[PDB]
Amino acid sequence: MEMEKEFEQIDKSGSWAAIYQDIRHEASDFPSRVAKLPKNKNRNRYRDVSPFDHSRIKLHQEDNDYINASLIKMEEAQRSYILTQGPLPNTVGHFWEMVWEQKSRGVVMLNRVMEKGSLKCAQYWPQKEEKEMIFEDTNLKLTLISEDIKSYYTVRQLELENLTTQETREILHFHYTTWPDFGVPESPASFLNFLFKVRESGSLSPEHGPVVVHCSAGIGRSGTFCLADTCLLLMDKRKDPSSVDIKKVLLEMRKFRMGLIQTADQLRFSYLAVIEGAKFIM
Ligand SMILES: CCNC(=O)Nc1cc(C)on1
Repeated sequence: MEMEKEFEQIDKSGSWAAIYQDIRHEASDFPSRVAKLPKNKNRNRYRDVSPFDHSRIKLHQEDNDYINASLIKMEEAQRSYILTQGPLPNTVGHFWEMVWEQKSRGVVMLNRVMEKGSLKCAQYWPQKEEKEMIFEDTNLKLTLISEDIKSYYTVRQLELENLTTQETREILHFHYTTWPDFGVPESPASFLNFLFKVRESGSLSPEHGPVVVHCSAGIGRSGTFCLADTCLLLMDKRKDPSSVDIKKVLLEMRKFRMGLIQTADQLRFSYLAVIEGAKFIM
């Protein structure tokens, strides 16, 4: 079926939970043996969210190459994304090592450091220009260059220096700051505006490594971001845009990381975002 009328049909019939459970039943199951090794317990935020072995990002290190991060490679859309958990106190150096080694231009953050009164990720970037951060375990230096605070999101320019080689690179930090503590946004307008700002920066384009996107676990809000982006790109590429099937795209993405889209409300919000977005593109 088309999307917008499939949407109203699920609303009128109140069957979002059944649609979402079907997706959960059909989703791929691949091994995640490296994630579960005892030496990696303090590298995982949640025991039930792990990268598959076949798609995990490897650190370029011989001691321990493990990070909780997955490469999502969308062949028809010609887009790739790295989805990862919010960094932990003992993985902030690994996080920036990955950014460096994978040649990423942008980092997309969809959570606040504290939500619901608890810490959802480490404070992994510097908040003042004159107070830079040094990651001694991976030999990197990170400096805040500029910060632009808007009503729904903040954009930061950062400099990452590899202290071994003295090479430097400019990284863009796109921080969506207004996702509510509970539920999903009432309108997709600010989330779509944010997606378009990431696109306009070059951070999603083939001349760079894959964008790094995270929330707390790296599957819920993060899944919503890449699902909406890929569906809108396919609608521009194909002769028949109404052939784009959001459930099929989601199942393809779940071949590369488990659990993408965590609730039936997140599924409905993803439909809404693609529907509204497709009208603005034209
Ligand atoms: C339908 C032909 N035009 C476009 O698709 N325009 C755009 C704008 C953005 C953004 O994506 N497509």
